[PDB]
Amino acid sequence: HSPGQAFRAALAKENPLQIVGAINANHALLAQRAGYQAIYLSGGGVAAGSLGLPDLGISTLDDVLTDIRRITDVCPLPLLVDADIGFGSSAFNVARTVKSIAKAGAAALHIEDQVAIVSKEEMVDRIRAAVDARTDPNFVIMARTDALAVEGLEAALDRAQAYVDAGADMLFPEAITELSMYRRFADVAQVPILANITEFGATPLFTTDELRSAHVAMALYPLSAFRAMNRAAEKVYTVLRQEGTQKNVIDIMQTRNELYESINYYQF
Amino acid sequence: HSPGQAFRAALAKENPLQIVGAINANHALLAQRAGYQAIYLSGGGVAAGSLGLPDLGISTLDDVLTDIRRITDVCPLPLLVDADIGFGSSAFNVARTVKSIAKAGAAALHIEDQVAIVSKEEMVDRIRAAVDARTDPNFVIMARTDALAVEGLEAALDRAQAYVDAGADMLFPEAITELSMYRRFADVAQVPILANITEFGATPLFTTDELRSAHVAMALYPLSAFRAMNRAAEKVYTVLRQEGTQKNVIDIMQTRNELYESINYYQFEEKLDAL
Amino acid sequence: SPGQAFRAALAKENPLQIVGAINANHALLAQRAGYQAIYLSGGGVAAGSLGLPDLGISTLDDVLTDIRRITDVCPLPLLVDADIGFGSSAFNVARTVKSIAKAGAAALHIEDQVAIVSKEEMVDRIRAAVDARTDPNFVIMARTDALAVEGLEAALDRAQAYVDAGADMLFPEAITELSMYRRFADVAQVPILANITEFGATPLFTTDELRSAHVAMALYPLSAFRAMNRAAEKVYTVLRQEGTQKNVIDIMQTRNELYESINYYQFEEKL
Amino acid sequence: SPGQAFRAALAKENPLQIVGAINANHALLAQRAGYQAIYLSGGGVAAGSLGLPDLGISTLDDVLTDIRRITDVCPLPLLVDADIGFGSSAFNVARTVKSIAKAGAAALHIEDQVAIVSKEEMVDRIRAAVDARTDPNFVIMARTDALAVEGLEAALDRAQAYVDAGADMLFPEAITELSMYRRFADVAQVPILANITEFGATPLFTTDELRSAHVAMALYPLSAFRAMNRAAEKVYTVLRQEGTQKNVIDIMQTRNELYESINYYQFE
Ligand SMILES: [Mg+2]
Ligand SMILES: [Mg+2]
Ligand SMILES: [Mg+2]
Ligand SMILES: [Mg+2]
Repeated sequence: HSPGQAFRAALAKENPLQIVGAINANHALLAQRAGYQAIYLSGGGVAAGSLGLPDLGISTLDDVLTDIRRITDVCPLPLLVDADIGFGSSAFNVARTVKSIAKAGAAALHIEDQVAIVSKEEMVDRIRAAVDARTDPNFVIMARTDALAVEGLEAALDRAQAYVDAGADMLFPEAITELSMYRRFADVAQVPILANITEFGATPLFTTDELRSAHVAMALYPLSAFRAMNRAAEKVYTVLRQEGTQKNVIDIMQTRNELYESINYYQF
Repeated sequence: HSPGQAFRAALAKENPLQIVGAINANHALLAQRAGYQAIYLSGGGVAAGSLGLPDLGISTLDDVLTDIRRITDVCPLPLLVDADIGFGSSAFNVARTVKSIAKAGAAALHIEDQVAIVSKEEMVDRIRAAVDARTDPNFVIMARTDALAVEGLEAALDRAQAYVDAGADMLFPEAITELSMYRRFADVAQVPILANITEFGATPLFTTDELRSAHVAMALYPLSAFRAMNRAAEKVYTVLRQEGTQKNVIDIMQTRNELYESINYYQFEEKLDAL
Repeated sequence: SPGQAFRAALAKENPLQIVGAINANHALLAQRAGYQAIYLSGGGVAAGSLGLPDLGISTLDDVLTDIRRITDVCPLPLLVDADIGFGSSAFNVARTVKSIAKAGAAALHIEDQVAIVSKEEMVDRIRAAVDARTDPNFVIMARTDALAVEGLEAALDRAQAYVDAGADMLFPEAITELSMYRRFADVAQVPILANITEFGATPLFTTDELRSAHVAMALYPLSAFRAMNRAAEKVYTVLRQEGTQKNVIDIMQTRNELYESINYYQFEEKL
Repeated sequence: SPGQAFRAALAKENPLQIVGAINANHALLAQRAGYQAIYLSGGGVAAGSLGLPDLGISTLDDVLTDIRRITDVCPLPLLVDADIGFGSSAFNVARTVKSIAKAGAAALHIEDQVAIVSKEEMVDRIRAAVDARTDPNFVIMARTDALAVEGLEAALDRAQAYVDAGADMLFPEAITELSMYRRFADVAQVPILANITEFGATPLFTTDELRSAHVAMALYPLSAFRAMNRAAEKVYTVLRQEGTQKNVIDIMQTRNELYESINYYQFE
């Protein structure tokens, strides 16, 4: 079996492929039961959820690898991972990172040019080191760029093909506000484009149909479920503390039968 | 500063002391913000939450340690930990488990007498191996008994005495259904009594006022937040999968500002501004 | 496929010398010395990585850490001592087998240790490991001590049963005569591993002698480790006694040798 | 507390010999040999535990694992090589410092390497490390290679700034004269550590010599490790060339010596 294959196959059977972030192994199983073909391990989520830390580069590759093992050990859905800038700097750092992640169970990962961003060149080597470190060719190397917002469209598209020439299997344009931009990246890069549809950002809540008219090959929802899980956990804590009992929040609680079924308790 | 001292100080300041489970570091910080004085690491939660596996002894000590460090590295609230039966059928194991758990940052832990449960003489030896291994005396060793699920109250009360004698700092009487049962353990054990007020169990949803009348020292809610977290998560998944958009789910989502405040984001930025 | 590389080493070298590597650095020294397969001793993980006696105190986690460190830098197929599966439940053996393979190992062995469990008990453990296996090339070796315990009659029977159960190779403990390995090889009908550790009961059989015995693998679990400790103790002692390490400089690997062994310049080249 | 134990060891021995222990087993050997403090070499974690060069490839997690393994079984206070803090920001330094203490370390040293950062940058790393520390007895050592990179003046200027910033002790590199060590001790006014590693440009100073130079600590980072690698290689080569280890039996630690060092019989 090859998670890299499963991922590439998912984008093939679903367009745009809906990829939802799963904060932990339990939610990965839920996402599966909901019919999702692929999941995501958000870097911001590992920091905020697993570590209770802001997304300021305090988490480490190890924190990330732990969640990949937990998730991919029980959930077979191909897992797309946020590998940031490689957590290292040199070629062997990017390589060790890419191999670690793949070995942990990932199906794909994405590295970004955000140092402002790095030069086209340096990002080109970063991608080469990533592609070179890859053992399974089906493993997906995604290149995330923020050049559009930094250097402008022209420079953005230039990097696009540059990154693709280096071997990036897919592109991840960040902070896009207009579908047009997606079609352009698709027309130039000519590789599966990913639309990050996260909430409370500068991007509109595009629907799968809208994203399709723009040629988007993947629709990402990084923290969607996490944001809802926090609001509900907070409600439980709040009510329990005020009322001295959780009686009035039982109705918003997943039942046992539900928990057991989501984790195949009975089966064991 | 000791976490064990913090746990004990929490008890003296809140009676009964509400101890809520936090499935991860983020929720621990939420619990702290909600005003709680102590938190809990559920073994069933590590299994089902962190591993997505059933609570059937599949999780290892390492899975637990990882969650203990993550939680206690960012949240100062004393953490009570479910050490199951000691992770290891050997006395050596129990000792290494106790020391490792404390080192990971826990303030307390509870070890149980399950094998059906083991005999008194048996449980008494596990308790002794744990108290022996403990380096910091303030670190709490709570003794949990599941006798009430297959035995009568009297039988359960008997063990309670033997457990305390071995060195058990506190008692965790499982499956109690009558307020008076708590009172009897409190009067026989002579040490703080914890009441597991988890949902969908044989134990009624007793209120803090009810438990207080029964002389209960701690009120435990092991997976409460976790259960509501799962439902809401699923809701988002289902809708997003049916309507190809999360638009109709925005209203039940924690806002960016709320997320940032819970993890002290602005505070980190402040320190940078300072430089 | 690490399992595929392990089987190819078996076919290429007969008997195949499998030396223990206490850590990633020694795995590279072994590789540079020409070895085709290495070993991760469970007794090594306890005494070396944890400083604890080999009495069941280490956990699967301690072992997975060493497997990753070793396989993340050394490509040689690694045979791992998995004891009895770490746990007691078929779920534990399966989770252990998968974990070990995922960590990067090429093979592992499990024993009928509880006195030894019953044949049926072991057979189930083996079946559990074989079914948990994802890569059919990943090797599952069955270690047994039936000979000493229950005698040859029962031992030879367990052997066949283990093989019928799915064991790719056999690791029969307590053998002191080549004629006995020969017998075990004929019965089992799968590669036999001979444990040539020192300070034990088994003679220090040579690769030639083992070959004449139909032995497929020669294992040296702690050999390098034993020597590294005596040398280390020597440095600690002299330095403490004399207030300088001047007189032990001659038994030390130089910095150039260390750099060379880990390919220092090829990395700095990338940088 | 380990920090208390480290300072107690320093108070009772002059200079305090601190030998590196590559793993838990060697920590125990150092202990049986009479040492009162041991060290976890950063280059040792890389070359020994990871089989990689000391070029910034190891992560904080690799170091932490070794600290726990060693300190869980050996009570001798452990001085840890925290490199530059395993991160670029003060947040990384704080997380690194707390994690290392939590793992069981008694003290750590952080350096000004990047070329070296400006005096001001190092002053900030130290301040973050000092602020992150929860137990004042836990030692924060400042390591500097400014002597070789910038010269005497810059080195002494940095030293004083480092002490003013909160560094409990100083680890000045590249000193080749006992007389210069005295100068650093006099200007810095905090315990000075002298690195007596082999095959470098520095002399193999005896403890009596270091004492005359007012040196408070003598460090032997990989001494045992070096000898262990030569012996191990010897076994590997002879066994490969002769087809048996009969001829290297005489350089092997016996089963009883091993059992004795790990207290086998006691557990039994
Ligand atoms: Mg990210
Ligand atoms: Mg439990
Ligand atoms: Mg073994
Ligand atoms: Mg270093």
